[PDB]
Amino acid sequence: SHMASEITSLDTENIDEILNNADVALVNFYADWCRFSQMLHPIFEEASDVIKEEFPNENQVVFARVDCDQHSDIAQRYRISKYPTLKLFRNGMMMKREYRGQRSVKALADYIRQQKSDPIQEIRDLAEITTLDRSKRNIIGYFEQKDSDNYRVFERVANILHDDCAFLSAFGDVSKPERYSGDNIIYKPPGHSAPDMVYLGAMTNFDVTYNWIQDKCVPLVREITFENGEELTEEGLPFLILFHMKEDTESLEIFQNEVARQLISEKGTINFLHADCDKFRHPLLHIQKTPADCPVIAIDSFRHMYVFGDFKDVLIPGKLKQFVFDLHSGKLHREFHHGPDPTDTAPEQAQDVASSPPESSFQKLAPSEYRYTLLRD
Ligand SMILES: [Cl-]
Repeated sequence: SHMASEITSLDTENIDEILNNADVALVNFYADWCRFSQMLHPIFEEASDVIKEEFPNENQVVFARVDCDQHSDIAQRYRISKYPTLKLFRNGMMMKREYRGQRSVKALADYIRQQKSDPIQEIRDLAEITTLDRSKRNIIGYFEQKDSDNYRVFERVANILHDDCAFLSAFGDVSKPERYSGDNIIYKPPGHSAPDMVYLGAMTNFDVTYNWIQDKCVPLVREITFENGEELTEEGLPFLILFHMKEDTESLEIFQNEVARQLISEKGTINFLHADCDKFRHPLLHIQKTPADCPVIAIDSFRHMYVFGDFKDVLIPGKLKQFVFDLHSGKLHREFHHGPDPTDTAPEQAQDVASSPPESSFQKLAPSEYRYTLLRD
């Protein structure tokens, strides 16, 4: 059973050339027998027509498809774990974020439109840097001229990483006070206690400039939102989460510092995250917490949820590390059923609870069997 399409089907021979030449490429990884791929097929067909009218130039937007049953080598090459999967490429480079939005013609076309727009904000006067929103990260390029090899590298990097960080540009007499060294790039971390970080590589070198900028864009503890929730679950690690009100920035700072202090050993075993408690009231209900109880630290193993004792305890050395260790050892699961493990210097005896710890809430944000063919479980 195959459904006809006018979109280019990739195989082992043509894939590298087609992906490398396309400034932007949207690639549908599908299987004939996936009912969700089947429903997406006509929508993907019409979206490519809408986009090719808006973007008809030689290589500016290219829709393509991969039959993952016939080309299992290609599917594994791009770590396809579900159908349908919509990957975005840029000059052959696979973007971290997949399209996970609504499956409609308008939504797909809008995504391309948004991706093709200019993400860099041009500053008009250097006093805008003083008024800069320091809740976010910011990367600022000071250039002599927009028509330069230096800017074209910056432009390319910004196109890749705009969803991760705000990119700002300054030109001419506006930027000349900051260009005694020539063109330069500056990273401004969140908060007013962190000093600037300057890029000392060659701004004509894409690989090096991208690598330095990308390194600044990825926080140690990422914020989980509805937008990135699926992607975060696909990293296959349990969640260690700080639930906090958006305004209370000191709990986050405290949390990030202790993760950096104690949990570097746990880099590839548990995912460090923080979450706006008012947007995540329903997950908090799984553990019977409300924004009133925040800051709240919890683990979600994608089978159960466990609560950290008290946020203050994160100051006590070793406690946070121990909380992670107790997950992997099954101690957290045991202490729910039987109370805290007695020791000789600290036990009255708690009631036994035969029923299970709270169910996972972030499993609900993982790629769903109700809209994908899932390959992993
Ligand atoms: Cl567990």
